[PDB]
Amino acid sequence: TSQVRQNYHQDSEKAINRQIRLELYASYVYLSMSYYFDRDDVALKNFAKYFLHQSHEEREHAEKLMKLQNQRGGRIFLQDIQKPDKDDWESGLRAMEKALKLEKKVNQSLLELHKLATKKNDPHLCDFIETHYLNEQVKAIKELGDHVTNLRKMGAPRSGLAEYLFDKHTLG
Amino acid sequence: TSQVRQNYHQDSEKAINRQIRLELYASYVYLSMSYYFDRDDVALKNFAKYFLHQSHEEREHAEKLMKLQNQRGGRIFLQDIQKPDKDDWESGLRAMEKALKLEKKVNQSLLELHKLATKKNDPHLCDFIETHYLNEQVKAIKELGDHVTNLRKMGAPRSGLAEYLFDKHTLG
Amino acid sequence: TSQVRQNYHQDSEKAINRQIRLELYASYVYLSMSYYFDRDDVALKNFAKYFLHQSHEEREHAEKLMKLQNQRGGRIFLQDIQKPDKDDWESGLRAMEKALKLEKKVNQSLLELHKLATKKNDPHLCDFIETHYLNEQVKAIKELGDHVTNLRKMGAPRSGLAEYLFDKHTLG
Amino acid sequence: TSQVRQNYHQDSEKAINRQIRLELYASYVYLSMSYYFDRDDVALKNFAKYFLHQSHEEREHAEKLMKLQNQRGGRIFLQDIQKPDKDDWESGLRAMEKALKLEKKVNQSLLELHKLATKKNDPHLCDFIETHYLNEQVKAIKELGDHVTNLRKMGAPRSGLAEYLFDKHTLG
Amino acid sequence: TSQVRQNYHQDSEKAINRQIRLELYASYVYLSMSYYFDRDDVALKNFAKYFLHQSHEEREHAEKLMKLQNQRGGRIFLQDIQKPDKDDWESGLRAMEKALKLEKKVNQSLLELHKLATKKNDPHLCDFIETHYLNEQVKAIKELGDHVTNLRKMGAPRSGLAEYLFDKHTLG
Amino acid sequence: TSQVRQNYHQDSEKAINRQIRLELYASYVYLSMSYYFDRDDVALKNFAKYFLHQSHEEREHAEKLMKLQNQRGGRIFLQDIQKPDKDDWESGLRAMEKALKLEKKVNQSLLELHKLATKKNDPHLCDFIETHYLNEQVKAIKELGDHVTNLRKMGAPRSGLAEYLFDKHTLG
Ligand SMILES: [Fe+3]
Ligand SMILES: [Fe+3]
Ligand SMILES: [Fe+3]
Ligand SMILES: [Fe+3]
Ligand SMILES: [Fe+3]
Ligand SMILES: [Fe+3]
Ligand SMILES: [Mg+2]
Ligand SMILES: [Mg+2]
Ligand SMILES: [Mg+2]
Ligand SMILES: [Mg+2]
Ligand SMILES: [Mg+2]
Ligand SMILES: [Mg+2]
Ligand SMILES: [Mg+2]
Repeated sequence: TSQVRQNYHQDSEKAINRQIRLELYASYVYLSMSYYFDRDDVALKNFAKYFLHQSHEEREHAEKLMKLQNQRGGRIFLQDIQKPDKDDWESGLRAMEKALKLEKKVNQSLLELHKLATKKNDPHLCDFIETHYLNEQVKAIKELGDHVTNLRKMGAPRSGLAEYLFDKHTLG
Repeated sequence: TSQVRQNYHQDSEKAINRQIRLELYASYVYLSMSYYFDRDDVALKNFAKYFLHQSHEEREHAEKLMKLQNQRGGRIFLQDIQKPDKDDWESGLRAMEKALKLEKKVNQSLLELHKLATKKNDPHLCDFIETHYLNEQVKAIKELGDHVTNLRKMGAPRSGLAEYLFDKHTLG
Repeated sequence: TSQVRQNYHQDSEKAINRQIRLELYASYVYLSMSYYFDRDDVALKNFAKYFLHQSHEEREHAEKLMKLQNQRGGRIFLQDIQKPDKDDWESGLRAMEKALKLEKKVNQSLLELHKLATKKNDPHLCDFIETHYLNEQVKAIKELGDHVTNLRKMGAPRSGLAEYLFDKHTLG
Repeated sequence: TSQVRQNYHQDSEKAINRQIRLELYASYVYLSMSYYFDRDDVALKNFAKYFLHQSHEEREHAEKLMKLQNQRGGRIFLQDIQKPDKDDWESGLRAMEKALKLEKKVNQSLLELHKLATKKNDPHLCDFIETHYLNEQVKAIKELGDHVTNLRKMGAPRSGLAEYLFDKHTLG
Repeated sequence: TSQVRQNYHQDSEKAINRQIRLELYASYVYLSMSYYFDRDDVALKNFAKYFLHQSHEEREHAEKLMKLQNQRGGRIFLQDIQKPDKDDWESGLRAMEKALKLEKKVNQSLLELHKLATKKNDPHLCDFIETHYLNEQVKAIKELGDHVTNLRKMGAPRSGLAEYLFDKHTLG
Repeated sequence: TSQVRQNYHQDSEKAINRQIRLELYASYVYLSMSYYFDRDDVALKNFAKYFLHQSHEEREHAEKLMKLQNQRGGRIFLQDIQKPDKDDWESGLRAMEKALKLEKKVNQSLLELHKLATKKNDPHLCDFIETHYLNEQVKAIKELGDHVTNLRKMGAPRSGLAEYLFDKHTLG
């Protein structure tokens, strides 16, 4: 047992490792999306920037969990980071929709982790999740919803005009 | 066939995708190393900062290869990123030795990529590898060797004093 | 033989004069395109500015090759600069498509020039081409492809709205 | 007929196209001259700079004419730009004498264009030529005459010392 | 074998040692030339400064090769630095001519080294030579040629006036 | 006989030339030492910086003697500069001991030069040696002794820790 460990259940430790993995996966999905918009045959530079920024943010999310794991005297164990589910993300709209789905999946995981932390009477871990993750998820999901809504209302994905103008005026 | 594609062999395109995967793997190994050093029972904060920096550098290396693939009109295909070979890196000295081994494996891959680009008379690709990668590897390898040497001569990994003082005076 | 000449094949020397001519020709093509967009019946001022910038860049590319010819002790022989293929470039999208084609033609010549320098074991000339020309071409080709893509997806050149908006938001 | 066209004779329009070609030609002559003085066996760097500056000015003279043609609703038609009459310009003195002859030839063209504009009662074209071109030509011709006179009086082009000191003290 | 060594042929190692020696020799030749112009019976202070500057640059060239040797895990072996071939360099012109000959000899050596690096499939070493040495040689040879040409055209070496004025206006 | 020459014995002139050679030799020994410390299997960057500084200082010492020779109207005759006695300097301690031995050998030579200048009643030369050399040697010798002493008392060359810590704390 680590000399620092106190009130940290092994199940919470193991779940924090799985969340680190999910954060690294979300980073990889966004990196994929970013470079999809960087293709010469897609060429939406502000979509590309947006998703790259998101990819770097997910890596910070992962790193803060790894720090947490050591702060609590848990031990990080890493697994493969699986490739994202698509290579071609189809359109600005379709990528935003997949991102929305991803953020809701990461949120579900965080809510299940918080439910475990509660059952294990770990208020430090509860506060960690609430403070650093849960409102970040709500804000992300809201933003992505707003983006989907505007793209759909503008006529996307069939209107390439819509996606060009959203790139410039919302993401730019 | 992409409208931008010119003098870019399918074999080179595939080789760039393998290289992207390896850069992302290298990022992952360093991220693992960094947080090993952040454990309470290891506690070498500058080893931790050093390897986190390397992790971020390797992500940049991957991103630049992704940019190149699109510049040349190739198509990015991402794969699962393999977990690192170790979960526990044993000591500062042993981490730096493994890092040296990693950078030589990445260099070898880049040298093989260059031989391929040479065979396919792709001077743009040769220059990209030279300009952005090959000297970066030579400097990384030499620095890691220098660190290994100092750690050994100081008495590591036997001397916890040695790793402490190297962490302060070299990596701090 | 010039007192400075060393390792500089006569065939290279002649190839360099042909390249000078082609860079001057590309400057003239871009000049022509620029002033087409300045017509009152076309009136896309950022297309005009974009192509004038490209014309001046190609003049600089020619001058750098002239400097190189003298650096190596070759002798410059200039020839008539041929008029561009068109007077009327039809639309923004069609001009961008013609420019892409021109940049791939220029790139092909440079690659043939590099092949010759490699066959003649002239690494100074290889480096000159790589350092100053090949990646400039790859960047210009990628930019033009991105531009063509955007204009297409916006609905050009049928859509005089698409070219107006691209002029403002991308080239502005 | 262009919607902007007013009081602009077809003969003047064609005369403007002829002037554009001649200004481009003059740009090319000066370009050739500049890089002759850059040769290792000539090596007069300020002669080289002086004629490059002149070459760029002539390009601006061409561009301003292209702008004028579109301002008036004429249509630009570009032609082959003929190579200069010499490859080797012999000396600083002899290049200055040929430049003097060039600027007088250009001035004669502009005077004929002015006569035409006068005959066609085109006061806007008369003023354009007077304002932007005729005194620029009188200034250029006086300077080149001054320079030839100094070179002669110093003992060029047989005195390599004369050209060296003129390069330093006048063109520097 | 050094722990850092990778893809570094022993023949390339040995050739880099010989180049270090040639760079140190070029430094010594320029030091000799410098102080020749510092003699009371020659007294051209700007020739003296010129060649001293060149002497210090050659030492930097040597040092960067020694750094390269260690970066690659080669081992520096030094030999005597032979005295330059003259004690009295005769004139400004004659020294510039000997310097030109020296720079062409150093360039030949670098081109032979690059040919060895190519045959040994060492693209790092190729890039090192191209990036840091080959254009430095071309520029040096061109400058020295230009200097010889002007001195000859001015009347040197028989005109001490020529050498005095070149000292002041070109080298000063 | 130089027009400036006064009270300057032929024996002193020859002795100054021997001294120039020895200063250049000292520069070369330090350059060797510096890059021994830059090897990956030695890796003491501040020992490397220290000895490179000394190398540059000794080149300045040589240059000032060359200036003196010309000031007094003597004639510089340069000789082959002997390679240093060692290729491998073994350790920080052993390098500093060899450096101490070198500086005493250079001092001895300067003291012999001074005895000669005294015998020949050349007070200018006596003052030059005193002013510019003798105290510089006494300070160099004392500093090197101080370094040797510290390295020995710390446990070098046995303790790689000792040389590490001296490199950081004294030479850094
Ligand atoms: Fe996240
Ligand atoms: Fe990398
Ligand atoms: Fe070009
Ligand atoms: Fe003009
Ligand atoms: Fe050199
Ligand atoms: Fe000294
Ligand atoms: Mg709270
Ligand atoms: Mg190459
Ligand atoms: Mg361009
Ligand atoms: Mg002019
Ligand atoms: Mg009037
Ligand atoms: Mg290169
Ligand atoms: Mg006294």
